[PDB]
Amino acid sequence: LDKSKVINSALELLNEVGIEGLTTRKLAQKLGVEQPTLYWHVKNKRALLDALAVEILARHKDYSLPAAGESWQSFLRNNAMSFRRALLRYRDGAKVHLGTRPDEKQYDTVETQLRFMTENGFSLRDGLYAILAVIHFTLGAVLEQQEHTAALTDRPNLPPLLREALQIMDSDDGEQAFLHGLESLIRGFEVQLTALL
Amino acid sequence: LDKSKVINSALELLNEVGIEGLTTRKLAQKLGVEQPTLYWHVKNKRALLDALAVEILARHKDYSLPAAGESWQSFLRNNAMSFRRALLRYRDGAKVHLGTRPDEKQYDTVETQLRFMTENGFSLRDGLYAILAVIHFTLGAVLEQQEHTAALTDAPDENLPPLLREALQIMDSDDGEQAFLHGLESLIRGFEVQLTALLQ
Ligand SMILES: Cc1c2c(c(O)c3c(O)cccc13)C(=O)[C@]1(O)C(=O)C(C(N)=O)=C(O)C[C@@H]1C2
Ligand SMILES: Cc1c2c(c(O)c3c(O)cccc13)C(=O)[C@]1(O)C(=O)C(C(N)=O)=C(O)C[C@@H]1C2
Ligand SMILES: [Mg+2]
Ligand SMILES: [Mg+2]
Repeated sequence: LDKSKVINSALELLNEVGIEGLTTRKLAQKLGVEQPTLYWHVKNKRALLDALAVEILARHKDYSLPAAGESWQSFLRNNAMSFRRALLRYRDGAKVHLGTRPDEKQYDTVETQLRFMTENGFSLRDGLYAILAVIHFTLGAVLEQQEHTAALTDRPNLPPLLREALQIMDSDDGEQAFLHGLESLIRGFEVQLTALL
Repeated sequence: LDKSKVINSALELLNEVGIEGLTTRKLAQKLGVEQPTLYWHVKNKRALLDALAVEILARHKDYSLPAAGESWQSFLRNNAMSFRRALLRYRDGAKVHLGTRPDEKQYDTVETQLRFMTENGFSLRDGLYAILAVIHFTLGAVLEQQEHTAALTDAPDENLPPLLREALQIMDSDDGEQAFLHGLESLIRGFEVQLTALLQ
């Protein structure tokens, strides 16, 4: 009857109806309380969504900080893949994350990641841009995957390249395509960092 | 009614009520026709969104094919920039695009795009993965842009640590375009290194 139990109902509802159907009204029903009483703990849908994003990563993003000795390349790769896996746990998990900014509970992690970059030859700006590029790529890759599978519920002799392309994409959940683009980002950051020197 | 009529009012309604608010019931109302009349044009919201996605690129994605003698680098950069502009045109445009596949009317262009990549020494697979990476990154950047601004009215926390404070300062300084162009160019430089790694 608090803030934490809103969150655990709201995760269940999200999986059931998705982000669109996750309303203040519907969550109150599922909890069996009035709408203003959810407010004491989860103000509105934005605050609720913000809380859900944080909880999803807290539970299911099991890599955030570099290990002793770890390259920034490896740090970026593991962070991106872990974030992807976490977004994929819940339905519309990536939609939930869109437009959120770091929460008070994540500040020390995020700061350590930013510091790490600056310690590995990046300017704060460039270290940040690299991280945001990895985050944006992961968000779009997952949101495309998540939405395409959803859309097959409703949607019903090809050119040789496109036919081959489609077979390649349908081979898995997008993972190999993801890992390729992720490495390309990393390889590009490396070139840029070497360039500057 | 006919196709352009349905499409023009759908796009207008998208700007009015956004993707969540958009319903075939409200489009029929707006068009002044009964439900089954529209049904035979758009069977549901998923069909409507598909039709909108295609139309938005048809009208506002001004670049798709490379000029004679244009580099693959430039081709990728130009497709992304143009894709982003088309997505920025209408409310929730990046959300409308999500999940779709190329339409039969886009097949000829896509095949030409894939072949061009193979003509520059990409395997079909790696050319595909390059194009998808640029698309995905562009969607995510745009969606993050369209969504953070959206939630603006829903004071900077005094407990913000310094790199994070400054980082958030850096991000707000513009509409996301600087970060987007840096990310796009990182992708392109990485494709280059990879293509060179193999083609050596
Ligand atoms: C480093 C940084 C990240 C994120 C940001 O939003 C940032 C931002 O808005 C400004 C400056 C830096 C940011 C994330 O959203 C992120 O997904 C995140 O929060 C967590 C995490 N909580 O573990 C990550 O591990 C990766 C990402 C790091
Ligand atoms: C090659 C390919 C593209 C796209 C896809 O969605 C694909 C997909 O979902 C599966 C397999 C291949 C895809 C696009 O969305 C894209 O933005 C597009 O359609 C157009 C375009 N219409 O001009 C492009 O110019 C580039 C992109 C090509
Ligand atoms: Mg984020
Ligand atoms: Mg697409």
